[PDB]
Amino acid sequence: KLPYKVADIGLAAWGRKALDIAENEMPGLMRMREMYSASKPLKGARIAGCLHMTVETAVLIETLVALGAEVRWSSCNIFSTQDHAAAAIAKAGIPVFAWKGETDEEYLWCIEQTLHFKDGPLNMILDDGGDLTNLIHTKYPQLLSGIRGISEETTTGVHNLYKMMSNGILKVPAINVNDSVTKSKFDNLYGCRESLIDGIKRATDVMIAGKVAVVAGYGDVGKGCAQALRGFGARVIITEIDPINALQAAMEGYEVTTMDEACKEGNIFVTTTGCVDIILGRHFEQMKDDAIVCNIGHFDVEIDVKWLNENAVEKVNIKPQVDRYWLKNGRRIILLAEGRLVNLGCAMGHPSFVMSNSFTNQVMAQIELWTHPDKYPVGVHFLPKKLDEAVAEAHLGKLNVKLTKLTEKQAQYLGMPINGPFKPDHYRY
Amino acid sequence: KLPYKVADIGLAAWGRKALDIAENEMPGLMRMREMYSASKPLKGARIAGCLHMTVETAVLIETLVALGAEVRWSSCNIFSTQDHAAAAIAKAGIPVFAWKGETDEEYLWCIEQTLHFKDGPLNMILDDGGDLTNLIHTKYPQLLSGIRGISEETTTGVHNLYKMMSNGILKVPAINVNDSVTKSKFDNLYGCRESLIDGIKRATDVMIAGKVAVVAGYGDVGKGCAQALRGFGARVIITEIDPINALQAAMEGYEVTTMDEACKEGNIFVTTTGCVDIILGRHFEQMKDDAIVCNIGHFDVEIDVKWLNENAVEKVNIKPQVDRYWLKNGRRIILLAEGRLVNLGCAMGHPSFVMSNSFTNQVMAQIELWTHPDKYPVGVHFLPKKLDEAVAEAHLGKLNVKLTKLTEKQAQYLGMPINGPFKPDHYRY
Amino acid sequence: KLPYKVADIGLAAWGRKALDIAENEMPGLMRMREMYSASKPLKGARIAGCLHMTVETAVLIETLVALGAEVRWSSCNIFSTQDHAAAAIAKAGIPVFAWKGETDEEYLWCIEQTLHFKDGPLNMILDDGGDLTNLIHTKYPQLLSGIRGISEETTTGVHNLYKMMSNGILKVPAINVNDSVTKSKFDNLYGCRESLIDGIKRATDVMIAGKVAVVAGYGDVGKGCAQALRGFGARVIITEIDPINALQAAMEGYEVTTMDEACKEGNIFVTTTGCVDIILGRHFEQMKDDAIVCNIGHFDVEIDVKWLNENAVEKVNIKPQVDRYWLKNGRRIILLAEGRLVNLGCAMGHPSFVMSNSFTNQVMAQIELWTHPDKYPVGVHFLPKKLDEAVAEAHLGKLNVKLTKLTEKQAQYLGMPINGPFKPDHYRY
Amino acid sequence: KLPYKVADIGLAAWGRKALDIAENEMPGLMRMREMYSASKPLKGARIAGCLHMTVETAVLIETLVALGAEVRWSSCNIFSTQDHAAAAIAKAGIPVFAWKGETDEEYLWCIEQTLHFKDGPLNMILDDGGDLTNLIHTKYPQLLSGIRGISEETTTGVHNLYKMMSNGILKVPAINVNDSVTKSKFDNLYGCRESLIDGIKRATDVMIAGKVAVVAGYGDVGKGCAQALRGFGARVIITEIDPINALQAAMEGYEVTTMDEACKEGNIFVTTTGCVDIILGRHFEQMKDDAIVCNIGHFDVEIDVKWLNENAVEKVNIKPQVDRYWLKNGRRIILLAEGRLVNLGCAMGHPSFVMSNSFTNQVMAQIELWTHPDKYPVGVHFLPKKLDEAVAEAHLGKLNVKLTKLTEKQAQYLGMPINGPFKPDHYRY
Ligand SMILES: NC(=O)c1ccc[n+]([C@@H]2O[C@H](COP(=O)([O-])OP(=O)(O)OC[C@H]3O[C@@H](n4cnc5c(N)ncnc54)[C@H](O)[C@@H]3O)[C@@H](O)[C@H]2O)c1
Ligand SMILES: NC(=O)c1ccc[n+]([C@@H]2O[C@H](COP(=O)([O-])OP(=O)(O)OC[C@H]3O[C@@H](n4cnc5c(N)ncnc54)[C@H](O)[C@@H]3O)[C@@H](O)[C@H]2O)c1
Ligand SMILES: NC(=O)c1ccc[n+]([C@@H]2O[C@H](COP(=O)([O-])OP(=O)(O)OC[C@H]3O[C@@H](n4cnc5c(N)ncnc54)[C@H](O)[C@@H]3O)[C@@H](O)[C@H]2O)c1
Ligand SMILES: NC(=O)c1ccc[n+]([C@@H]2O[C@H](COP(=O)([O-])OP(=O)(O)OC[C@H]3O[C@@H](n4cnc5c(N)ncnc54)[C@H](O)[C@@H]3O)[C@@H](O)[C@H]2O)c1
Ligand SMILES: O=c1[nH]cnc2c1ncn2[C@@H]1O[C@H](CO)[C@@H](O)[C@H]1O
Ligand SMILES: O=c1[nH]cnc2c1ncn2[C@@H]1O[C@H](CO)[C@@H](O)[C@H]1O
Ligand SMILES: O=c1[nH]cnc2c1ncn2[C@@H]1O[C@H](CO)[C@@H](O)[C@H]1O
Ligand SMILES: O=c1[nH]cnc2c1ncn2[C@@H]1O[C@H](CO)[C@@H](O)[C@H]1O
Ligand code: NA
Ligand code: NA
Ligand code: NA
Ligand code: NA
Repeated sequence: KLPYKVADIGLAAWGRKALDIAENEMPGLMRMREMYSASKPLKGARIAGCLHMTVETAVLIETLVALGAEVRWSSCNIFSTQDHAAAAIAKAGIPVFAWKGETDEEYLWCIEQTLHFKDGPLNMILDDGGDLTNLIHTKYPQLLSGIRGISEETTTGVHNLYKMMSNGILKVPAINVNDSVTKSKFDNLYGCRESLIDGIKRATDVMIAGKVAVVAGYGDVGKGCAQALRGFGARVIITEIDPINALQAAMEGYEVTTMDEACKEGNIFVTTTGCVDIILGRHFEQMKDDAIVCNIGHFDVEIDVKWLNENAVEKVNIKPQVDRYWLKNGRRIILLAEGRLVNLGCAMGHPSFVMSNSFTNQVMAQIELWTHPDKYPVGVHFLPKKLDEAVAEAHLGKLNVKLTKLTEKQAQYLGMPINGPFKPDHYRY
Repeated sequence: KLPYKVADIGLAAWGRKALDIAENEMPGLMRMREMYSASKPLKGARIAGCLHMTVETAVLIETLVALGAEVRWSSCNIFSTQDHAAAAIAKAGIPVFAWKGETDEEYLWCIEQTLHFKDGPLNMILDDGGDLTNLIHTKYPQLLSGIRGISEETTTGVHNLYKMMSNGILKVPAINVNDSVTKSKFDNLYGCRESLIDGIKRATDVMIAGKVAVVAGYGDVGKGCAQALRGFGARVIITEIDPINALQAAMEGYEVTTMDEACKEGNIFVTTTGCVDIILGRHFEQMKDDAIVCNIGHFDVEIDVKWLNENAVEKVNIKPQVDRYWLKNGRRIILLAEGRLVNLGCAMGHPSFVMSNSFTNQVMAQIELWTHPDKYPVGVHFLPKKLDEAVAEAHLGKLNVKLTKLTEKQAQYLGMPINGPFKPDHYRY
Repeated sequence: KLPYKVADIGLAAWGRKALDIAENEMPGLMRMREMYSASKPLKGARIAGCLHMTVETAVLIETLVALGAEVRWSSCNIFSTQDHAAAAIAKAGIPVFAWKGETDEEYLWCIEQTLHFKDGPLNMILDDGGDLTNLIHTKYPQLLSGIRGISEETTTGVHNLYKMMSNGILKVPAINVNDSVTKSKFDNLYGCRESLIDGIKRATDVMIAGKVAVVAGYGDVGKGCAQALRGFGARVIITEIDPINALQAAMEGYEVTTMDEACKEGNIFVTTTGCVDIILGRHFEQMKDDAIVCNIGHFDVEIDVKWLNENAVEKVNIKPQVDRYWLKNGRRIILLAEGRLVNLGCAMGHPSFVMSNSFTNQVMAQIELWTHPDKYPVGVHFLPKKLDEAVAEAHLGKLNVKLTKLTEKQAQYLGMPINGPFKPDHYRY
Repeated sequence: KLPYKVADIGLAAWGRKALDIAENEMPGLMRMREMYSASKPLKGARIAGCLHMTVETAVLIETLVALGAEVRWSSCNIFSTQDHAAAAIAKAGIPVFAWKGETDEEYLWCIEQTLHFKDGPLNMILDDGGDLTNLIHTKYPQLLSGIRGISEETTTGVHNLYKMMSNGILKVPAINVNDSVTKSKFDNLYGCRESLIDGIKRATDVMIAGKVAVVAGYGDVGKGCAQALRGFGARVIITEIDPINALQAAMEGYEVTTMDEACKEGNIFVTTTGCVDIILGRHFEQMKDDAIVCNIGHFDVEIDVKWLNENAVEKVNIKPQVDRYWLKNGRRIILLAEGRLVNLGCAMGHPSFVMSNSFTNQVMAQIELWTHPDKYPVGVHFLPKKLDEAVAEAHLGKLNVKLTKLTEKQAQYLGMPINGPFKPDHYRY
């Protein structure tokens, strides 16, 4: 029935001011507007969005609409919504169901309000984390035959997509947006490099300099976190299950040990694994007084937050999403955002510039699926490298980067199109 | 007349939460309390405090008090007070006069409230920037001979103490706390390394990576700001007048040029000079669209905000302390905190750990002035190197540092006492 | 006829001392010895090697032999051979045809002496740069039917392999060793990070701090070079044809412009493109006095060295592989190793630890091709990821890295073998 | 008696090549020549020089000479002389006594040759480490009153000048050149940042990346060595006695602990303390296999080489200045340069650019002492800040730095002369 549902529509004006500033920071999305506003390649699309409802996401949403699509939106995390952002989208006349600090039930509710449009069920999915994807496959399968495609933002979501596919249970063609190079090596890496510390700082205002910081996982996210921490004068310790990642981290000058060891040394703990059971009771019990513990992976499964609730003598809320626990042993643990995504949970997520790479990849994927479905049979697909290169290209102007153009002789020497793609498929950048 | 004036005494319970956390990050101040809470060296002291009313200052104030002093407090900047810290201090029955967003009229009023104690006038000054010092020399000279001592926090205020002495204005002994090693080369350096980005990020959420950031000045504050922005992937340009500082910046891989040049290139501008007329009209008319401009030196004379107010077509307020000016060239300038301290004005200032160095120096200074008048004629003095080292030593344990101890044979060889000082008076660290 | 041909067999003892020290640095190669010395998986193999004849290569050579193979060796660069290393191999009784400062004819000669063994023609190729591969395909095709496989070390060599294959002209199955992750993200990246500056320093002893350094190309090699230069206080400028690489470099805080621009600013120039025509006459003529110019890509085609020889007023040899040119314009250019590989040309190549990753990959490839030819039809192949992970694993012990082992529950959550591989094929690390 | 003594006068033509190059990296020294070659301020000076006989010193010597001085030279370390630099200086008709690999007997002989000029005894000392100073005070006191001045290069020698004064031993005015800002905080810092790794690499070709490097001391030399090893991916542990330096290292993300602890962890050991008994038997018996041990502080008392010589089962010489000791535990220690200066002993010392700062200070000191005796009583003096800044200014242009110029209004505001000094005497930079 409702046109939207947000925390306070009164925050619309401020949101709009924030949207204005962010647009000017997001040239990938803006170029998409220049190119495709007239031709409206998305007319007919009915896109249900499940993705952190922030200022950046607002710019993506309004890009989808300018491209002719109908869009309904919900956040993919109970803490991540930026209320002023949601307000602006709602006031603009776009159905959005999102607010900071939802309950687990308000969460599923919001998502369901994205499923039905004036003209019928949804026919495109833009998902971050697999939640909207899974909800349709298991709760509303009858809607699967009317969906042309899914595009998936984050590494956990795509992981799930692969597992669905190899189990025969995926029924809609899916583009893996996470593993666009202009996503995974930008958003995951440099985004977290700037938003992790933001989140810790806003929550706790602790000094990084002189701390021991333990980062679990050294993939794209863990790389960015580690480097951000080291940059501020923290001594950074890494844990890893993958020998290749571990050698990388050792070659960069980090000590790489087990959580079972590092729990006794760290003052700050950051989980980036995307895997269950990373920081447990046995670890909490050995930590230094006032350890800070927070997770940055997509789901809050990495930290045993239940163990704290059940086993602490004392639990004091310092403020929204900041909890201080007193244990049997007389020491305290500070826990951030109840173990959910700390950058989005306790701050404002990645900054808008890098998000423009992510969101540009999303737009192209939506066009690709909507306009070229034949290209995309049931399964999980990458964007072509030429498009990947295009998104990066689109962001060079704003940083005043001058790109070298190959001469004809050069292109022939390298046996390469003068216009790219400039790399083979297996290139790792 | 008021027993205190704050924004909201209701914020006192949160404030106390914040204080409990802070104390645990501030072993220096705590060592001071466990050492002198019994003997009460500041028995009889009446300290008037003009210094940013933050959580960190709260802990400082309570240290003073537990050491027997009576204290009355105001903030030394109009935007830097933390309301919950102020409230927690007022709730504890300590007269404080401070809130975020005072007018210039209210600012002077607050400093005035600190002059008079039930038992007569102030006999001690603790100052950051020298406004309290100037006010009593300029406007209340009859109180001068009743004041035993001044301790001064910051580069600007300490510079002013030097000018006053050499002009025969200064009528009270002063201690130069800024130029303690454990202050200048820690709080100035590492403090700003963490709190500059925090201010920019909270205000604007801009991405540092890929930007050109121009840092005016490369003293202690400049070094820290530059390193911070470098660390996140900004390309940093420095301006300097001092050939030594200039050569230092160059040897660290920073381009050094003039504002005249650099204003055409920067996306972000931080002044750190302590000097007037750093960024002017001619710089502004040449800046890239949406250039972010802010100041981190003690007073707001570095950026010609006057020029923006008189010349802009339109000033749009974004949120407290964030303004977007539209210029006659069609470009926009984002100014933070009306050109006042960005870290304190837009974030939370330095974290508590580093403030513990500065504040421990502050406490020792008060003790030295009040307990040992005879040692300090009218002039500007440094704390002894012995105490300077003590401050450092007192933060070691919290970080799990194991300092080495000279053997007798080594001490003999180096010709120093086993227990310090370990460095000649001219040592630069 | 000859058993070997080296600069001076008298350098054998010193070489052996150097080999002893390096073994202890190369656990990948040593584990290969433990595992396979008894079973001799390479008995019957007749491996012709064309790869820089350094201490590290010596350890690989003796690993091949311990694994049962017959080996004959030549260097793949006229300047790269380490004479004491070649001496040790020769004195050990292994046919080696290698010495520092060969002529272009002595070079082809050496390579040809690797082709024939006591029992017949060669049947395995271990190549770095495609030279031995190409020589057989075009000069001695009659030997192609008796070769089981090729393994290729460097990015230029594999590029060529791909071009051969898609032109129908490759006739032997080839493993791409370069693009093992434990090669490309280690050897290319961290190797050059340490050997580029080594090479510049030994040649010229210049101060990096305060210089402008221009690095052409920002792939694996360019990444390592850039970071090494920046680490010493050089201001680093990057050129690139690939938008993705360019954005990476901009996001790390480097200025990215064209050579046409950078030629006027740089004091040091490093080419890492693997492409022709990077630094030309038009560039040389605009460079600062005493610019240093050197190449680190596989072939000496990147710098127009002919243009210098033809157009300089004056050419003075400072010492082996160090040339100083005086131009028409009165300024000087310093050119390193006549434009050939500077790390190997003017120093000692990558250090032995990282080379162990490279060489371990080589050994596995040789075993793979020799022992499992059916697995490898004509074409270009990667090592399986499980083997890639094995090489990294083999190096963890020596750095005292402790790797986390997945629990059963965890492995099931991630839907992954408890033992790896832990990453999908498209992962970029 | 000899007009000079060098290893080979035949190396003079290469040496001159090296000199031509060096001069171009040393604008400070050149400025000095273009300024004073006419007026000849050192007319009548007879400077005896004891300072590492390197290319850089050659340029220094020639500057002195062109300024009218007569000069006789010896090296201040047995392994640091560069034979071609020595030869080029001897060929130019300047008495020098210096070669790489002197015995202790030859070392003292060489210093002796510098005392007597055709016109009678030396009237000026230019010293690095204080051996020339000690020798004339201890053994030739009758020459004392004939000497006008001493200028002293290094921390150790300058420390000794302080001890001699405070013991009433020092009978000549001395200038403390080390503690020039443009010296200590450049040559000590950035010099070692480049020349430490060069020494290790030339000697051993070990990989820094992934190693644990232990750095004893964290003064200016320690800071530079630590940064260098960090930059290449070593994990660096610091030891310190000074709580200030210790806290600094901690705030930069380095673990700080004791040698007693750290000797069990390090792969590489650099002493920087200037102090005796840093690495002892108990450290050696606990080190990892093939630990590399070296010293970069001025004399060789930091590592107990005596212990290794008496206790090792077997010492294998590898090449000049590289020894591998076999221990009774079966492990090996690699000692560099018999525990003497590793950068100068195993490589080429600092590059010429930074030496130009130190040497320009050296020249100004000689000018000040010789031209203005009246200004300098017996004691230890600093150069004025004005000259300190001049040195810096003189290196700016070569780096294309544009220093800003205070307007009159700013200078008035800051209360300083437009042309400096820009900093109070206590400023630490
Ligand atoms: N804005 C954000 O907060 C943000 C950004 C992007 C991605 N993510 C999420 O972050 C997580 C990681 O993303 P990524 O791109 O770095 O993925 P990734 O695949 O690169 O994985 C990180 C690493 O975790 C390691 N790991 C797994 N289990 C481990 C264990 N038990 N102990 C230690 N290490 C372990 C793996 O070896 C892997 O290298 C995912 O959940 C992803 O969706 C969050
Ligand atoms: N938390 C904070 O915000 C904080 C912390 C410490 C001090 N400060 C303030 O920051 C300012 C700088 O402090 P500092 O301790 O680094 O002082 P400093 O003297 O070490 O550094 C200031 C530098 O600015 C340079 N400079 C002066 N005028 C200039 C001009 N016109 N253009 C370019 N460079 C110029 C000077 O050469 C000097 O090197 C002072 O006002 C100080 O009180 C703020
Ligand atoms: N020991 C060594 O010296 C050593 C080590 C490994 C590789 N190599 C050689 O180094 C070269 C590069 O290796 P890599 O692994 O970094 O390869 P890479 O494919 O990562 O390429 C480097 C980059 O060069 C860029 N490029 C190409 N033409 C250009 C041009 N005209 N201007 C600017 N940029 C241009 C490409 O965009 C690419 O990103 C190859 O020749 C390789 O064989 C040498
Ligand atoms: N080119 C070169 O090789 C070069 C350059 C400059 C100076 N030096 C020499 O290097 C040495 C260090 O020089 P600096 O200028 O850094 O002096 P510094 O006083 O700044 O640093 C020495 C540091 O060592 C610490 N220390 C002393 N004894 C120690 C111990 N037992 N354990 C741990 N730490 C200890 C001291 O606290 C001090 O901080 C001196 O001998 C100096 O002459 C060599
Ligand atoms: O500010 C933001 N707005 C929207 N999405 C964001 C922001 N910051 C990070 N992510 C996204 O969150 C995913 C994990 O769920 C990441 O993959 C990232 O793309
Ligand atoms: O969090 C804080 N609380 C209180 N004072 C602070 C904080 N951060 C920085 N300063 C102080 O502000 C002065 C400049 O006016 C600096 O000298 C610094 O010590
Ligand atoms: O010290 C070395 N010994 C042998 N090969 C080396 C060394 N350093 C680098 N390379 C190799 O040279 C290739 C380019 O021809 C690189 O790919 C690298 O693996
Ligand atoms: O290349 C060089 N030539 C000459 N002296 C040098 C060089 N590098 C460092 N030092 C000098 O050696 C002293 C320690 O004995 C240092 O003070 C430094 O200035
Ligand atoms: Na954001
Ligand atoms: Na704070
Ligand atoms: Na090597
Ligand atoms: Na040198």
